[PDB]
Amino acid sequence: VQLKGRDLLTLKNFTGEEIKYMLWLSADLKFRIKQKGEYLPLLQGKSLGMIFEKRSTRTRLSTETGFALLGGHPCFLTTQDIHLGVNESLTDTARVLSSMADAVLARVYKQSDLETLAKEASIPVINGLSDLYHPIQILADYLTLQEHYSSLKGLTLSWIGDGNNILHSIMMSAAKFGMHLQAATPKGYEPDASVTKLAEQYAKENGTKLLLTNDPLEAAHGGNVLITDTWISMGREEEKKKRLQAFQGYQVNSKTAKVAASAWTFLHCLPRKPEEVDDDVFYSPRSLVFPEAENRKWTIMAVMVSLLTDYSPQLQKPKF
Amino acid sequence: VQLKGRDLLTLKNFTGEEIKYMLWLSADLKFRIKQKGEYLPLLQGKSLGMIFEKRSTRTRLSTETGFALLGGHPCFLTTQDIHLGVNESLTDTARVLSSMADAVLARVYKQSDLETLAKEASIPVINGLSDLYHPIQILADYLTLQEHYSSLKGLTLSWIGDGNNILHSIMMSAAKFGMHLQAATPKGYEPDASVTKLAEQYAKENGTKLLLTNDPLEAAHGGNVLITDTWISMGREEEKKKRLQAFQGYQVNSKTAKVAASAWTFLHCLPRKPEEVDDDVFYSPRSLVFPEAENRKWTIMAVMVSLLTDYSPQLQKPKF
Amino acid sequence: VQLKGRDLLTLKNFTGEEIKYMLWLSADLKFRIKQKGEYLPLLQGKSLGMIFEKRSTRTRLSTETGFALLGGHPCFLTTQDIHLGVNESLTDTARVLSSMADAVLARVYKQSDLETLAKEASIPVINGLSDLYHPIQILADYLTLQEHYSSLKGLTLSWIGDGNNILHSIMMSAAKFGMHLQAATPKGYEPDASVTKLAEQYAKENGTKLLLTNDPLEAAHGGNVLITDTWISMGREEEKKKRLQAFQGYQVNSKTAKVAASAWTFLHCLPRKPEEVDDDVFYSPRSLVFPEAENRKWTIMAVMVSLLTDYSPQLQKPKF
Ligand SMILES: CCC[C@H](N)C(=O)O
Ligand SMILES: CCC[C@H](N)C(=O)O
Ligand SMILES: CCC[C@H](N)C(=O)O
Repeated sequence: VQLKGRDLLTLKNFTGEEIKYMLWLSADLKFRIKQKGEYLPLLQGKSLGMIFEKRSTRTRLSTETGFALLGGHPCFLTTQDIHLGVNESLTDTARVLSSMADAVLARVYKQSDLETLAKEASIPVINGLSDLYHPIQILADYLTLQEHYSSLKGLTLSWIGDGNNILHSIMMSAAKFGMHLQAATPKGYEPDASVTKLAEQYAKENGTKLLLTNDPLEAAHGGNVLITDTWISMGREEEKKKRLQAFQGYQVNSKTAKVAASAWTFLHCLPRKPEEVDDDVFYSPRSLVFPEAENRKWTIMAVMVSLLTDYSPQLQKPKF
Repeated sequence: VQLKGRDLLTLKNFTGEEIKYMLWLSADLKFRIKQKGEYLPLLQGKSLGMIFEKRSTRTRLSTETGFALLGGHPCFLTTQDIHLGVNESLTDTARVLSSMADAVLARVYKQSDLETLAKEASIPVINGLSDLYHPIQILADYLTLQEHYSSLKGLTLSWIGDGNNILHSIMMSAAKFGMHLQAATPKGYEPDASVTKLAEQYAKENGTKLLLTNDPLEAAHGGNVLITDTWISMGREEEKKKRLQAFQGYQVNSKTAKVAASAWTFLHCLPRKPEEVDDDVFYSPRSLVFPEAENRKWTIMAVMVSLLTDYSPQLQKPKF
Repeated sequence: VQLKGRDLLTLKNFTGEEIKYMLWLSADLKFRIKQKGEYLPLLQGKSLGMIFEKRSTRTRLSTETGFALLGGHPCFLTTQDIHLGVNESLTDTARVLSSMADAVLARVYKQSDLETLAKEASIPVINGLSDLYHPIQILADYLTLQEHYSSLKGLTLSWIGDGNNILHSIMMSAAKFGMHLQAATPKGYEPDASVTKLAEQYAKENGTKLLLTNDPLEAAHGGNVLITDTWISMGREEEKKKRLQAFQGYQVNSKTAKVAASAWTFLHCLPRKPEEVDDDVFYSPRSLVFPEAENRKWTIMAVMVSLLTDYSPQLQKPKF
């Protein structure tokens, strides 16, 4: 209902209804702007401090361009802070940003940094991507889906891959929408029960289904939208030179799609990586790989517009 | 007449009338904005993806500032793509840009990259400078000239220098305007007959004159505007340690200006380089070195406004 | 009264009345924008060329965001010029900038560069920070003060620290406002009498007081606002490994505050540096460390708006 000033570190602390709103706004903006083509200065007179711990181009591009499109001014900062060298405690740095940008999209290596960064700033902080989550992404993913099926009502998502931030986010959000989760990670990377125990709790209070395993073609069974993501995040070399060959046996391909439902569709946050998917799937007109990618922009805008304005979506809320 | 959505990779595939229009628009914008001083949000709500294979500051500055002046948002990308490292085929990268920026000004090392980049994107791509051409530059050059002589009607341009992208562009365009070309390159760097054969063809269907040689003071004979450009593009070291001493005997100076016509004027895309010109010429009030430089901005704007808007030039078309 | 087009290299050549105006405008903008919350496109259609000899993040952030907030377009340039490599004489470079940005905020290592850069450009040049001054900073400092005491009328400032650009600027300006200076630098770093001789002259024609010494707790005596700043600017290593231990005996702390007046307050341009101040002072609610920092933005805007517009401050001038 009201999101202005509410920083976004992860969907966990977010009522489905809230997330839904965002998506709505996203959809409002994408249409009102991309479809109807009008100019929306919602963000005129506002500045976004984008902190990038690691070169994350794509995200920026989208963000930058997005924040700008609404007439805002995206300010790009790399390691001028506690990312690379930094001589001051970010517990101060926040102050500055609190005075300069009126919102911060940060992409850091540790959630840890985020909460502090947030709790130490009179400015809403946005999880541009942490080691534990990636809200704004699934945010788009969902939007994308909703657009394709025109309802997230009760579709069952299918996760094939290692247990990273993404999957997590899904968990912290799939159920809120009323969607079914079907996770599948190698007996080595189950996601810290800390969260899963949570997802199962969300699923209970929503009536959604949830279950996970180590066998893919069992998570991508009745899957409406099967989702995957590289397991080789480049975390090491020894931890894949033979470690991620114990991770072998996943490489989502049509062999999977087959077991998948009929409505079946495919998601992935990019980039490519022939390791966990063949062109067969990835390029199948059933994969919303690119539209997913696109939406990142519309979502992030809405997100901002969400926390920086009193706006209010023109256009009837979509059916979720 | 209509240019919206038409990407610009080189004047080759461009009716003179079309180029003229651009110039016109340029002149419209420069006046309506720089002379009358009004603000023109033509580019409000639009974003430009500027890809720079190599640090090309000047060009950017102009572009950036230009695209911005019209209320657009220039997005600056370096090697986050298939310029330096890149893990994905640009045949996809284009997709992203097609979704993010609604136009791309790229400055690459190979035309090759450009066409593909263009043919693989629902977005107009602009030759920010390739190894084979440099449209937007001569574009300004021309504008500059037109301004100085108030007509390109039938002046004869004089080329003294190696046969690079620039000269090429001129070729692919001088005649369209009805101007005479007088090229002069060392018996080592004649421009691949592939293009010249073309220029001679354009000259035939326009009635313009065209001829080239290896003797400068013979190309800069009746020359109205003599144009030159560094031969030392920094392509090598061995290919100039003695190779470009076989290129000796050009260094355009007043000795040239003398043989030049009376209306005579001087062009050069910068930067300095005492190798192919003395301050005598370069700084002569007859050299439009700087105004040339300036125009880059007005032209590029028009170019954008050309492909991104339905605008329509207020102010009577200039006499070309 | 009129400042448009007047470049700002240092408060020296600036009537107090002029500086005051700026501050006023600053205060006008901060209020009209930050307090009343309206959007002010004063800088729409204008571009700022920001040259940074050395990575100066903070300053930029503020500037960038500021110039943008007023609807201007900040253009960020690093060493694409005579900062690092540069192949052309800046005496030309200026020309370009004169054609691209319609104003330049430069942060260089030598004043020297600035005057030339300025005298060679039909564009106002702004001292983003030189080795000799730092106008825009004290500019904020003053603003900050004025806000806290609601008058600079006749307070006595207290300088404890080495004799750098900052102190200088204060000197070149404190008296113009009618404030008392009380400098204190180690018997090794008195500021070149060249300037001090000047400050004493300004103090004479204003009736303000001025005196300096090498004993801190003697400059921060009746001090209303005591100001300090790191002595370790990182100029060397040998020049501090034992050289700035001969600089020992300053480290402004409450022991100082005590001798300070009652109205007493504390200033510092950041960053931290436990060498010349303990958290005791620095974090005392009597320190305007952060507000100082913030103001940098409002001031710089006003500065720009000052030299780029005919604006005119809505809201009664503050009492100085
Ligand atoms: C309207 C923006 C206000 C914000 N505190 C700023 O930094 O300017
Ligand atoms: C009006 C801009 C639309 C463009 N497809 C975009 O990336 O937003
Ligand atoms: C209104 C801006 C004019 C400036 N000479 C420019 O570079 O465009």
